Amino acid sequence: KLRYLNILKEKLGREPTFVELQAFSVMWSEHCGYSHTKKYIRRLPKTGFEGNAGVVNLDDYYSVAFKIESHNHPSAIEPYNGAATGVGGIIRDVLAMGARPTAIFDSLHMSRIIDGIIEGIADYGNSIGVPTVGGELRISSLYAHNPLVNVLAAGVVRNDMLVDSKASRPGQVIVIFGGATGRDGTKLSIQVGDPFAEKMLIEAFLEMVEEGLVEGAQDLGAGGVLSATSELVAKGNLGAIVHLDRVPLREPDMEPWEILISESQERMAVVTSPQKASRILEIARKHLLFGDVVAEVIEEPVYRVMYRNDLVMEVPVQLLANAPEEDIVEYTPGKIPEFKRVEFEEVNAREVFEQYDHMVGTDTVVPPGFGAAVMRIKRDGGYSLVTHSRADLALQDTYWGTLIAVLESVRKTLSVGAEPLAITNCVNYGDPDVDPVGLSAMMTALKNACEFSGVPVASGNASLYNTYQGKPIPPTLVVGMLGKVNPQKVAKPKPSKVFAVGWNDFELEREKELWRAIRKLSEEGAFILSSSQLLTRTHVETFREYGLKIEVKLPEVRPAHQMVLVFSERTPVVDVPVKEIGTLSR
Ligand SMILES: [Cl-]
Repeated sequence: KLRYLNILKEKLGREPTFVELQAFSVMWSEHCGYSHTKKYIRRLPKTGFEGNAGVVNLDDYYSVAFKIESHNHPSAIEPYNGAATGVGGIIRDVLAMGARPTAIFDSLHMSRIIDGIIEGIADYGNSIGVPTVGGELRISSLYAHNPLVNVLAAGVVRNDMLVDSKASRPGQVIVIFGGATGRDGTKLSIQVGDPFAEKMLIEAFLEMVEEGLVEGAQDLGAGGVLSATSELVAKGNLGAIVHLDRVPLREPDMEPWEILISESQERMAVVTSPQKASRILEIARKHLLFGDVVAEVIEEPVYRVMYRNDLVMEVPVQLLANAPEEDIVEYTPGKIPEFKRVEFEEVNAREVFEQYDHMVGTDTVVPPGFGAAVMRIKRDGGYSLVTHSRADLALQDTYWGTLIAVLESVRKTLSVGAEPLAITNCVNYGDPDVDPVGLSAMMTALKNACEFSGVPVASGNASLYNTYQGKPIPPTLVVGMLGKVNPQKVAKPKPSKVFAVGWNDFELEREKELWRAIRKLSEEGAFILSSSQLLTRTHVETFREYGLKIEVKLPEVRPAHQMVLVFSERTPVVDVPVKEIGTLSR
């Protein structure tokens, strides 16, 4: 950071003040500034045509707002609060895009079932009234001191009511509303989320939106007021004057820097016209929340922080918003290596959560235990959500392991009859200074798999420096794929014959032929499982919900394969290999 401090100093052309030291230590942290990934992110094919990240057109009438976020570091320190607060943060993120958060999909990676993590997510999810539609849960001792908590949230928003994630013109104002601001953010880095407040924050924000009051928005998370306001105006090439004496407080004797940087939970930034502001506060008050007009959007691209008439801070806004950028490494993929089988156990999400009185996937077209969460929006309209990763492969080869994870997310989406629309991604990695090439290999694999598949990146998250005594975690890119599907066309499991369709090993040049085979068979109403292990206990237990028994002879499969299980009355006719292996009956 001494390097960064020297950059800051050159840019300001003087010693930074106490407040600038605090402000930049947040904004230029890897968590906020993305110094090691920004360049890699610029090389990702992204969803242009969408005027905000995370929001993807579905049928011209509805979009889906979705994003995945990590909460690894808090969760290692306090599993329960870390996980619960993780859920609360990603809900606010989706909300800010203008969507009623309506679906949660968890991606958990741990040495063990950490009760506090499963319970923190369950309890919070139960209290906010937002359903868990699925979970990917992987168990490996390689994760013992660094559990990964990735949470994906989604919701539907009218195309005629999208919320911008920027300020738009000088003279707009910014309202901060929701929970009051305390001294929040080792145990000092843990915050206590409360779902009851966030539940009121959802209703109040959606009410504001409906009235036409929200002209832009951003959730408060890391960095608090500073992050939200600097970024709103930085994205619109504007400035802000922030009046800290106006933030509603929970502890009155806070110093201005403490108000600026507090990471108190359940807060929202709303950009509006100054004449709409008293109605916004009217609504927040009605919903038992705290609110005030806090910043003025200005034309000069300066970030000026006030406490009453006291200048707290003034810097160029684009200095805060653009952390120093670390050079990329050019990564060159060699041949696909042979993979070993590495011990990663899968846990049934529905089984694990059921113990904390928490349902998974109840309002879905088909159970997510079969591989993808399918949601009904209208009679002939819906979407799908898939969360997938292959850290067991990325361990051995980071590029190919990562690329396959993406390709397999496509298989899963096609398997329910859905067409891939977009990816949200969570990069979970160790130390990029120690190991630059691993990060490079991940980012390039994401870049090339998006290219190979035609599926763009909509949103994402990077969590770096996941280590214990310098031992890095397995490089884990969590892929969350959005797909489009007619729920009327989704196959349910039926008494049928089972076939292994494809090849027991992997060659990139035949993946698209498998996809074409899945598509064809899906169009004809076949039920299709696509899983690394081919068939799992989760599959078996899910079939029992339908009163069905599987008796199969599974083909021997490599750690990376190009096979799926197709359930149909008669033999699949496809330009891919087909072997009859058993039955599904009763
Ligand atoms: Cl710094």
